[PDB]
Amino acid sequence: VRGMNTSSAMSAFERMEEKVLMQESRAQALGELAGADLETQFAQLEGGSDVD
Amino acid sequence: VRGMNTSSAMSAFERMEEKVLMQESRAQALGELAGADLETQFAQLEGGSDVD
Repeated sequence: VRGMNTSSAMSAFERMEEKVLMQESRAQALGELAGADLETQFAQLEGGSDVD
Repeated sequence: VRGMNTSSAMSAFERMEEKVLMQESRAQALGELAGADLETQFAQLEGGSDVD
């Protein structure tokens, strides 16, 4: 309850959150870097021209 | 009766009281440290809100 050194629930939460946060943030951040390209924003305008 | 060095009753009482006092006090004291958290006192208010 007080959280001795290897209290299985608390220790597991720590180890999972290390993976969980790093992976998810990497994917969002690298996804925004891959999506940063100006020509891709031009592809949204192109999709507008194409549908019209 | 006068309590010679290893008088079995008196010597046993000493050895038991060493365990008995230490263990029980540890459990009460560590239990008060585990119960010290303010959010647990908020859980009493939460139980009041929940029942009402």
